[PDB]
Amino acid sequence: PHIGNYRLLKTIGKGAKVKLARHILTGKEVAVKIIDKTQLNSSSLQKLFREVRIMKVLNHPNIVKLFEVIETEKTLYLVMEYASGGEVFDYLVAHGRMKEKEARAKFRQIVSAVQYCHQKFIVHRDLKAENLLLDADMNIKIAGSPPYAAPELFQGKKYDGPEVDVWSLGVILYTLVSGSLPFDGQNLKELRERVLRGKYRIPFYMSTDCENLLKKFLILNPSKRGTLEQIMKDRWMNVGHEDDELKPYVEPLPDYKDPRRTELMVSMGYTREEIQDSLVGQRYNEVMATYLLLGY
Amino acid sequence: GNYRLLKTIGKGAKVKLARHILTGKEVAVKIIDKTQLNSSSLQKLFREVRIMKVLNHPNIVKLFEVIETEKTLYLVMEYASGGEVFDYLVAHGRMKEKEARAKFRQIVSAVQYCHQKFIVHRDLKAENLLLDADMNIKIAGSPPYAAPELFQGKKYDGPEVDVWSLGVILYTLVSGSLPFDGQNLKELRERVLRGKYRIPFYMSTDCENLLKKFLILNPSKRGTLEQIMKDRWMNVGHEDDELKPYVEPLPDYKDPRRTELMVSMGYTREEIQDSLVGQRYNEVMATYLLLGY
Repeated sequence: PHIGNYRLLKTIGKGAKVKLARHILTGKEVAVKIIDKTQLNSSSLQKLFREVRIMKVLNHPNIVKLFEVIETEKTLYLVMEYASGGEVFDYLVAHGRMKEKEARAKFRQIVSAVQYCHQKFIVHRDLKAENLLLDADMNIKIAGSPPYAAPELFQGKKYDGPEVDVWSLGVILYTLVSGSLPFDGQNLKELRERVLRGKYRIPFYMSTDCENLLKKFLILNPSKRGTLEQIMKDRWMNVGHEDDELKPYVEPLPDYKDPRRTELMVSMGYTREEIQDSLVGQRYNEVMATYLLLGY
Repeated sequence: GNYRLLKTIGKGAKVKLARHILTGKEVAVKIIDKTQLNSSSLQKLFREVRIMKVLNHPNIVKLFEVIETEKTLYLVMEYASGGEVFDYLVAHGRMKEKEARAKFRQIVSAVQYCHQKFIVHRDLKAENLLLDADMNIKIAGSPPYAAPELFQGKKYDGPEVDVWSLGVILYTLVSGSLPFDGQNLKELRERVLRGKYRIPFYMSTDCENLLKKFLILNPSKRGTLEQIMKDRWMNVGHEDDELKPYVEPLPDYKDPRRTELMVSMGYTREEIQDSLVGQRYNEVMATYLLLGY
C-alpha cells in the first residue's frame, strides 16, 4: 500500500484522510495525512501551506513532530508522529473529570507547548479538546470550537493575537478539571450571552488556587490578559513542583551528526553527504524522515 | 403510557418511535429526564412545549400528547419517516431549482406561520428540517446559519434573524453547500460579516435575486416573509397559486365520527370538549387527534 517508505495500515480519520502506517526502513509507526489539494478551495490551500510552515519549525515534546512531506501536484502527504491515546475529550467523557493533580500534569504540558508557539510568534488561534491528543504515556500532543472562542469574536473585535490562546487555555483548564465547558447553552445566542458576561459555574470541589488560575486566563478584556510566561509562574501551576517551576521551554540545539543513526543509514544505502544536506537544509524528505524516525 | 415503544432512534433525552395502541398509529416520543436538566435547559424545554402546543401547520411536526411526571417528560409527536434534509443533500447532491422550490415554499410558509403567532424560531438549521413519507418538509451545527448581528454583539432577538437563516437554507438547498464556510470561527465570522458568497455557475439569476432579499447584512433592511412570499422565484410554476401566509383551519372539536368512537372507549363527550378547547394535550386530546388519520 506504498507511498515513499511507508506501508499503509488502517485508515484512522476521513473528511483529507489520515492513515496509520509503518516506515519500511525503521519499522516505526507514524500517521500520514493524505490531502487532496485538487479539492481544496483557495483559503484552505492557504491554511494548509501555513500549517506546513509551522509544522516544519516546532520541536517540542508535546506538539506532534512532523517527519516527512511528500508533495505531488495533486496530493500532499504529511508524515507525522502518531498519538496512540486519542483525544483528551474522549478521556474525559470516559473517566469523567480529572483530579487536579492530573489536570495539572496535562496542563503544564499544554501551557508549555502553546507558550513555545508564542516564542516563535505563532498563534494557534483555534484550540479545542479535539486538538489535544495523548500518547502511549498519557502525555499531551497538540495536533467543536464555539465554546473555546474569546469574547472579541462576538464583539466583532480584531481576533489576531496571543491573548486569544490565553482565553482558550482558560476554557481548557476548566474542562480538564470539571469535565464540562464553562460557557455552554443549546444555541449560539445563549453561548454568546454567556461568553460575553464571562461568569462561569464554580464546581464545589474546585480548589481556590484553581479558581485563581482560571481568573488569570478568562479575563474579558483582551489587553488585560496575562502572557503565558507570567501565568507560568502561578501557584496552582506549580503545586507539586516546588523545585522545577514552569519556565518557557528551551529547545535543544540540533544534532545532525549522530553517529549511531548515520551509520545505520549508511547501511540502508544513504550517503553521509545527503544526510547532511537534507538535515541542514531542513528538507523533510525521505532522508530527513529516516534520521528523525531513528531517533526513537 | 398508551403507547407501545418500538425502535429507539435518538439519544443524547431519548427519542423512541412507537405506536399508539388505540389507533395503531406510528408516533415518535421524546423522553426527557428532567432530573438531569440544568436550569436554562428546563426553561427552554418549557418554552419549546408552549410553542409545540400552538403551531398547527402541515410542515411543522404536530404535537399529539404531553405526559408529565415529576422526573420524566414525554412529548408525543408526528414522526418524520424521511429523515434530515441535510442527509438528503449529502445523499443526492444539490436540488434542482424546481425541487428546492417545492421544499422551500413549505419552509417559508412554516416559518412565516410561526411569525404570525409572534414566535421566532431564532435557530434554524438543516438538521432542523425533516422529511415525511412524501418528501414534505416537517420542521422540528448552527454557526453557518447565524446572522451578522451575532458577531457584532448586536441584539439577536427578532424575526429578521429567521430571514437571514432562510437565506442560508435556500443557498444550501440549491448549491449543496453553505454560503459562508471556513475551517474555524474567525474565518466564518469574517465571511458572514462581509456578506459576500460564491454564486454557482448553474444558479438562475432569479434564484440569486431571491438570495439577495434574504441575506441582507443590515437587520432592519430585511424583507418580511410575507413580502418575500411575493417574489418571482418563489412563484415559478405557481402562476395561479402565489404563496400567501398560511391560514390556520378553524378548530373542529366536535367531529361526530371520532366522538362516537371515543365514547365507547369510555370517554365522555364532556371531557373530550374540555380537553380540546382547553388544548390540554392529555390522552383524550391525543386520541382525538390521532383518530384524525
